[PDB]
Amino acid sequence: GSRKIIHVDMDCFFAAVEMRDNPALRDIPIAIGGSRERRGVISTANYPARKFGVRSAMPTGMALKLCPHLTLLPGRFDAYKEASNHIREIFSRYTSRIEPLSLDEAYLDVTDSVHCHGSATLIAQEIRQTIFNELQLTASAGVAPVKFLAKIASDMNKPNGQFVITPAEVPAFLQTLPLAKIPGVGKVSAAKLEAMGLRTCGDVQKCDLVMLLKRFGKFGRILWERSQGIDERDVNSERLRKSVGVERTMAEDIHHWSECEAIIERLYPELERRLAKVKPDLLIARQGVKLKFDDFQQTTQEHVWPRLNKADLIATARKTWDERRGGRGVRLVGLHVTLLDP
DNA sequence: TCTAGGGTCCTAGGACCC
DNA sequence: TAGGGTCCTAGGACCC
Ligand SMILES: *P([O])(=O)(O[C][C]1O[C](N2[C]=C([C])C(=O)[N]C2=O)[C][C]1[O])OP([O])(=O)OP([O])([O])=O
Ligand SMILES: [Mg+2]
Ligand SMILES: [Mg+2]
Repeated sequence: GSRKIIHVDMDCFFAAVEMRDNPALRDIPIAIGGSRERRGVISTANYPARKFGVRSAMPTGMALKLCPHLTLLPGRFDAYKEASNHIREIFSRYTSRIEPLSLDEAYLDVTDSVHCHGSATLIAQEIRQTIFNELQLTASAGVAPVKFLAKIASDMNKPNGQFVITPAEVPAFLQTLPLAKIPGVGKVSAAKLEAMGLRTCGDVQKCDLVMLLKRFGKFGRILWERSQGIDERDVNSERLRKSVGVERTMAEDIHHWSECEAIIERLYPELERRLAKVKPDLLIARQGVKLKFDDFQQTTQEHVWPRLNKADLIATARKTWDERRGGRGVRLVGLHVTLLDP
């Protein structure tokens, strides 16, 4: 009953698009991200910038101290969305079992596939080659019997490469696999796991499921299963977006409600436009607001509400501003909508 | 260095129902 | 008849 799962992942996706579209950026350190003045972070960087330590999620002021010649780009999301549509059409030439996880990556289930003599290895190579031939961007891939191993595999021969894990190879692969490599095990969980002596899947194999369930709940079960190589999650091609949000961080903290209302007045048209692309009548389940203060604490209040409404969002922002706030600067204002269930 | 914006999923207490 | 299920809501880890 061994499945064949491919995970395909574009290399340096936004930066790779900006280099294709402007080859002057091919050989200098570049990153997509907000300026230091706009208090931004790096969305991604190309390999010349990564050499300096530039990474996604790094504050832009840190990126520039590492890499003073970093060229900073604002990002062209329609160009990225166009590349995404194109690689997803390429995936559809091989299977309809496609679960996109973001613009630039997807799981493919090729168990029942007829192409390339049923070789998942060869299908993944053909997909990478087609992507390069038709988009002039490179992709990496991972092939494994389950989702999470395929996703780990696609990182191991990046860029422009792939890696295959057979069922025979899974135990040796797991034995020394750090837990932080498992998708869903982040910094906070890895630090709690490390503090109790659990660093690798090998360690977690030496653990009692009951203990893990008590200490971590349902996450304890996922940890126990992943460390065994167990991941029965099916490739699901039917997922749908559940929310849409629009938020902005100010270049300077705001301290007056008039400044906050001004911001919302700019955010609301953007939220209406994006909602209307997917729900023309603007009918929704909930709407709400988000404030983030200068001490980085963040609050949201949302409520049942039938149709996107600018004044109610203003009124709700005003309550949050008056109430849970307390004289701090505000760095971010956001609007949010929960979509009607399908 | 000084910390984004797009999202998904889980948890947990109280309201509400039976 | 003392408790079980199910929304509502806020927060936060985590993902790209
Ligand atoms: P990935 O595959 O992790 O992200 C794809 C693109 O999403 C954007 N993005 C990513 C991260 C991790 C983030 O924190 N913020 C983002 O905005 C930019 C990404 O390009 O990232 P990648 O393709 O760039 O890097 P590699 O080559 O390692 O896959
Ligand atoms: Mg990528
Ligand atoms: Mg990706």
